[PDB]
Formats: sequence, C-alpha cells, structure tokens
Amino acid sequence: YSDEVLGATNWLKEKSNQEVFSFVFKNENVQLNGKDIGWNSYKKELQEDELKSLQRGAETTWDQSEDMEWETTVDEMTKKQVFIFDSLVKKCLFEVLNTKNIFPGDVNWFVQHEWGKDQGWHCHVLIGGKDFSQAQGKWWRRQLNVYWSRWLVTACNVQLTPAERIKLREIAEDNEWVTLLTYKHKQTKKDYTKCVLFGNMIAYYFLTKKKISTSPPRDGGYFLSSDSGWKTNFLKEGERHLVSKLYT
Ligand code: NA
Ligand code: NA
Ligand code: NA
Repeated sequence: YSDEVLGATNWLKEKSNQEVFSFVFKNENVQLNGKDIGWNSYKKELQEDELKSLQRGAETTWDQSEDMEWETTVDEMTKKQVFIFDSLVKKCLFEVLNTKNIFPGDVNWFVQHEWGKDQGWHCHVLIGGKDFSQAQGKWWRRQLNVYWSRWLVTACNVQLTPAERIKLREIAEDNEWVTLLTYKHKQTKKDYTKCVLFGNMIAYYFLTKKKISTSPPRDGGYFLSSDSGWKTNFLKEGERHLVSKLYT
C-alpha cells in the first residue's frame, strides 16, 4: 500500500465511469520498390523540442517502472522504437487537442504499448473529457490518422524517394493505421463509435497484462504505459496488479 499504488487506484476509481474513446495506433509492413518498411523502421529521433521532451518522458517511465529484481532482455532497438512511438502518438493527440482548443487538464488519457500475437507492436489510447462527445469519434480518428501518417513518414529511417514517401503516407491513411472502437456491425451498415469506461477498462483489463521482458516479446504483453495524471507510469508489473486488486 505505497502512496503511489493508493494514489493510482484512487485516481482511476474517480474516473471509473468516465466515457472515453478507444483508439489503436499501429503500423503495417510495407514494401516499396524492394525496400522493406517494418514495424521498427521509424527510428529517426526528430529534433522538435516537444517530441524530444516526450521521448525523454517515455525513457524515464521505462526506467522507473523497470523491475531490477528480474533481468530484462528486451532488445535495445525495440525499446528505442517504442519510446519514439510513445512520443509520436502523444504528439498526435496533443495536435488534435490544440485544434479543438482543449486545455490539457480537461482531458483524461491512458496509453499502453503492447505486442499482439498477430499484429505485433500497437498502442492503445483511451481519451476523453468534458469537451468530448461520441459523435466526434469519426472526426477524431481521421484527424489522428492524418497526424500519425505525417509523423511516421517523417520518422521513417528507410531512405525513400519522394514518390515512395507519398505512397507510404497514403497507405497509412487509406489502411487506417489509427483505428477507433465501434460496436460490431455489418460491413455495409452504419458504424457507431463505442465509448469505453476509463477507470474500469484500465483496472480490469490494461493493468492485467504481463510485462514484456524478452525479445521476441511474449504475445499479448505490454511494454510501457502512461496516463495524463502520471499515475500508472512508474508502476512495476506487481504494483499494477495490486492496483487492480485494490480497485475492485
Ligand atoms: Na522522432
Ligand atoms: Na523485440
Ligand atoms: Na506510454
């Protein structure tokens, strides 16, 4: 019952029933003129001050949440790429908030990077607040995907021609490398945005995942998480499970 665990539990419980959007930021493998662009082909560290700051935050989140009782053999390239993506994902969120003149304190968000059995690296984002309504989901997904595709093409470490860069930009947009949770529906039919309950989804699902500590990563594991209150960021796997237990 450290103050950090109690604080995280209380912060989530107060937001147990807050409706929020659920997004996934992802990438997919691309080959352009024989050039292979994989999940970790986005390793430029762009020298924009905000991005640099966000990347430092990811690094320090990793460092503080690391359990040294146990060895961690995650590849250095994998960590670097995840830190970069954390910065890029957040840059996208913050760009859209600016478009809507949303003061950051009026938003609650949670980010968790995971490795899926089939899709590999992806990043879950929950985000919402008083300035949000369900009907805005589609617009949010589209805007986020604009920024995500733009940043990915800027961060790509593969030497690309201009035609290749443009093609990559259009693939990331057309193939929806940012997804939005909707209710299940028929392909033809309307797709309704499905809000999730912030605190509950975090405590009863995201905090239940196993921490990735190897390369290759364990399927279904998490790399790194953070939230707008800096509440869960530094928690080790064991502490995360204590939060779920106390939350219940
Ligand atoms: Na970068
Ligand atoms: Na790896
Ligand atoms: Na994070």
